Amino acid sequence: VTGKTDLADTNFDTSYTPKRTSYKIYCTYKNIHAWYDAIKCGIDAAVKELAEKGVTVDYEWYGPAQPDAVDQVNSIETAIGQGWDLIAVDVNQPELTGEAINNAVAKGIPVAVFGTSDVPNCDRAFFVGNTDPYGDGCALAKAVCEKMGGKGQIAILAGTIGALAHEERLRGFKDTIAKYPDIEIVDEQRDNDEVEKAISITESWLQAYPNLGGILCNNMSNPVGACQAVADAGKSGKIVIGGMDHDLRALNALKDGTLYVAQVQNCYDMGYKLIYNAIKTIDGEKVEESTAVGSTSVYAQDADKFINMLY
Repeated sequence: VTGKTDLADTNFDTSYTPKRTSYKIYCTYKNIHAWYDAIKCGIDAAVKELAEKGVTVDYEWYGPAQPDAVDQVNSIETAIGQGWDLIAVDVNQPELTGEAINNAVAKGIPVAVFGTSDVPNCDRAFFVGNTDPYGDGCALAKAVCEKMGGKGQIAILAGTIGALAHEERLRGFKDTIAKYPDIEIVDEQRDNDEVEKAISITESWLQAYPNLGGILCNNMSNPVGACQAVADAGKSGKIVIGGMDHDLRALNALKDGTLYVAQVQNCYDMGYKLIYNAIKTIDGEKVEESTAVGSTSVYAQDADKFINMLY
């Protein structure tokens, strides 16, 4: 990912003059994944604009190879004493990280939260990100259920056990499917955000459920794997697949018909607006406490537009 989408705000006020000429921001996010590359695009755009105004923003971009709730706490505690003006967090475990945030705030360092979900019950100054993973799950599930004519069998790739946004999307899937009583959810399995596991899960489902009619995929990786397995079995377009996020393989699968709908989030503004609001916070200025970046459903007719803008 090198650009943004049409979701990004075109009317965001950046006229405020920062009360310093230099700022240092430590970013710590749940785990390495291509998804975060789309946020980093917004960060790098804000730093450029602020460099033209004689303002130098330096930042570190840290995430572990695999998610580790304690590592995230440790990353916050250790950054406190390293001379950062603000700590930006994409959250692993809200309760554990909340307390780590409060410790950083108590010791004089403001904290921003960004990305997939907010920690509203902690002393973070502001949030920029998706305020509604449940709704994203509902959007995908409604689209797939309606495309299936409100009847048939759906299987659910459910991602990583206990991951907040995965679990909220999954709750949205099920609450929505419940509104179509002629649809049966035959199974749900945890791919753990691994493409190969999503492939193997889907392969098993194609054997076990000859009548499978739809698959819902709650993270950026599992639509890739569902589409690959469905295409390899010759079932592209005959099983209705809906998934999260913007992997180029998923967006290309929209064009070829294997994927029906992708739910793309405004990752760019998560990073772009994080920087500008961080500065207002470091300076003591007020800023919107919760900025919702938004998301939208992308079908085949919008695939090329999103591919071109993101890649």
